[PDB]
Amino acid sequence: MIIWPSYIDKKKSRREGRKVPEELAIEKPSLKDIEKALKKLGLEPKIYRDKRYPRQHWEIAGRVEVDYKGNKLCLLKEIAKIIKGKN
RNA sequence: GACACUAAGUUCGGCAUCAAUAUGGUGACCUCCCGGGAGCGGGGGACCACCAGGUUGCCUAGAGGGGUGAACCGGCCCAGGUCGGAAACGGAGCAGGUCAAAACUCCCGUGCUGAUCAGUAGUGUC
Ligand code: MMC
Ligand SMILES: [Mg+2]
Ligand SMILES: [Mg+2]
Ligand SMILES: [Mg+2]
Ligand SMILES: [Mg+2]
Ligand SMILES: [Mg+2]
Ligand SMILES: [Mg+2]
Ligand SMILES: [Mg+2]
Ligand SMILES: [Mg+2]
Ligand SMILES: [Mg+2]
Ligand SMILES: [Mg+2]
Ligand SMILES: [Mg+2]
Ligand SMILES: [Mg+2]
Ligand SMILES: [Mg+2]
Ligand SMILES: [Mg+2]
Ligand SMILES: [Mg+2]
Ligand SMILES: [Mg+2]
Ligand SMILES: [Mg+2]
Ligand SMILES: [Mg+2]
Ligand SMILES: [Mg+2]
Ligand SMILES: [Mg+2]
Ligand SMILES: [Mg+2]
Ligand SMILES: [Mg+2]
Ligand SMILES: [Mg+2]
Ligand SMILES: [Mg+2]
Repeated sequence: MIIWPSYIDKKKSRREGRKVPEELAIEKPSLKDIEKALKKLGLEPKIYRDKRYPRQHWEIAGRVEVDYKGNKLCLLKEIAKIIKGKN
């Protein structure tokens, strides 16, 4: 499973990446936040710093990868909820 | 005879060339879900344009015909580059073309109004 950071960015529109609802989208998603949340779910992430979402080719913001096999969306919503449980 | 008004009859300008509303199609921006290995695929929501269009009736007045570039926004095609991919291909945006539409123009038609002619049509006036 491939998790492009754009999938959870609150600053990005739907057509620009966002796969997660507005109420769950994260302010500044980072590969660590995604790696940490994924590790909190008992999974094993794999960060790839050099790789760019085609909808933002100019921007080199990595991408993580996990073996997970469930609802990609569910997983994403869940990693969004983890990232904010204490301001 | 004379003067009015009521049309119309010339001769030249000035302009206008529907408004108000349902249903349907398409499309950007936005939003939500379902699906997929990545790029992506699919369905819904709202809104605002536009193309079709049933109904309704006032504004000096189930109706047209061309055209152009180009404030801006959009379709479509399609480079180079670039990104995802083993590849097929898919993406973000440009240059390029192209269409639609904003817009502005020309034409025909129907009229309104201004002046100019003459003064026949009709009831008035003295
Ligand atoms: C993991 Hg949902
Ligand atoms: Mg909301
Ligand atoms: Mg943070
Ligand atoms: Mg789609
Ligand atoms: Mg129009
Ligand atoms: Mg028609
Ligand atoms: Mg009718
Ligand atoms: Mg009028
Ligand atoms: Mg009228
Ligand atoms: Mg009149
Ligand atoms: Mg009709
Ligand atoms: Mg655009
Ligand atoms: Mg190319
Ligand atoms: Mg191209
Ligand atoms: Mg093809
Ligand atoms: Mg494209
Ligand atoms: Mg262009
Ligand atoms: Mg050119
Ligand atoms: Mg041309
Ligand atoms: Mg037009
Ligand atoms: Mg003019
Ligand atoms: Mg004109
Ligand atoms: Mg008059
Ligand atoms: Mg007058
Ligand atoms: Mg009498």
